[PDB]
Amino acid sequence: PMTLGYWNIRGLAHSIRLLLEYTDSSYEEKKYTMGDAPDYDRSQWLNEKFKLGLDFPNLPYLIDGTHKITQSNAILRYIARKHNLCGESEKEQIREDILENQFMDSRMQLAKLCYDPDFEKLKPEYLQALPEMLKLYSQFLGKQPWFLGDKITFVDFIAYDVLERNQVFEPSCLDAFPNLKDFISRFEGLEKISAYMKSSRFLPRPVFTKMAVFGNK
Amino acid sequence: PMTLGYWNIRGLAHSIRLLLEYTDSSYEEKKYTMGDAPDYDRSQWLNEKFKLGLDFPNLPYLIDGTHKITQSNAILRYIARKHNLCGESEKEQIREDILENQFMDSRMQLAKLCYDPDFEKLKPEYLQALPEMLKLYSQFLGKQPWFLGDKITFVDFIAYDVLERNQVFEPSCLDAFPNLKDFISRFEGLEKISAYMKSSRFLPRPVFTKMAVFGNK
Repeated sequence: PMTLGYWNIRGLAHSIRLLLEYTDSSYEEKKYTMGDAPDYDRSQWLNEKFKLGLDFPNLPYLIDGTHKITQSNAILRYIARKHNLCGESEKEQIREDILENQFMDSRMQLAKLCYDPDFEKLKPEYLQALPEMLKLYSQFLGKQPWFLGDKITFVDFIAYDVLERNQVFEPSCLDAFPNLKDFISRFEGLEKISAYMKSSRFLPRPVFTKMAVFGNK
Repeated sequence: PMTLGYWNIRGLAHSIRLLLEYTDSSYEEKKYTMGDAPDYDRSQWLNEKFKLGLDFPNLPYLIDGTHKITQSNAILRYIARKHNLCGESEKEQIREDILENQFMDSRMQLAKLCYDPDFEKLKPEYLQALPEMLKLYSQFLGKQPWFLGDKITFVDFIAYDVLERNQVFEPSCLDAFPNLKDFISRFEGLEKISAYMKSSRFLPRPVFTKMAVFGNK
């Protein structure tokens, strides 16, 4: 089985866990915990960061035999490649490349107003930019069931993670774009996705923990 | 010819300009200027941001006929794909994916201590992390002429941009890793790269301009 390492938190490993579940990949999780109290002891990770054989140690990581991969996007692409979950035509590849990078940008904007102390100040402004962000994704998705067209590919797992995270942030924003809301619902309704979400394995630690004021769980 | 749009600054378009030059691609540049004084008027871009037909308007952008691409990594991959500048085996693809994402992370750390007001405070700390960052890249490159092996691919253009930018930041750091220094020199010595760097087209606006204290040019 493969070993997926990440913090005992949702964060960047969410889309990966979902893809592993979807592809029925055999895997085990190495979870690292952070210091509960104000002294966020990250020593559980720091103690073995340079002892895993990773070229560029980081979380999350994926160990698959001789293959040891870091960088969330590289991990998703690695698994996707093994299961026909990639764009095929030049048009689809251009699209997945733009989307992969665009979603990371959106994720970072939210991550910013999460691991921040004065969240109260910036929230109302992020909410002002959110409609534009969502509108562009809605425009793009259009009438397609998935981001690249009629078939599910790795970018849909990233898309689901960031769109769903905003749904929890402020659900009325997704309501304005039923296109996106239905996408979220269509993804969650996938046979293996539902199974996992009902299983006791699903819930690790919702949102960005106490370390990040947004979703201190 | 293709149209490359970006600010009249080095920034994210550097690796792209270099790749276009390397591949002898016919192209023209649409440059946007920012407000010189403390009122950084970005209106030249803002005025046509939503009138270019870009799905996710942003800078830089590349218009190639019916193809309009945003996100720097997607742009590089687009051009590279047309010129055999991609990893071929599964091993090379895994490597380019990790590197592409790793270099972006390194770039962001530097960009951070650039568009910052109190640069004076953080510089000495960034310098403390720099050796670890460089060491990992040196370890990886090893004895290969290029990051993926014996042939040049798109990740080398990204690699050059971030490693060279650090060379200018604090050159003695690169001195500690002759592996990286020679790479920088081998890249600059490429026939079409040298030509461009001697030409009057090279110098746009070095570093992150007055907007970013690091390289106010």
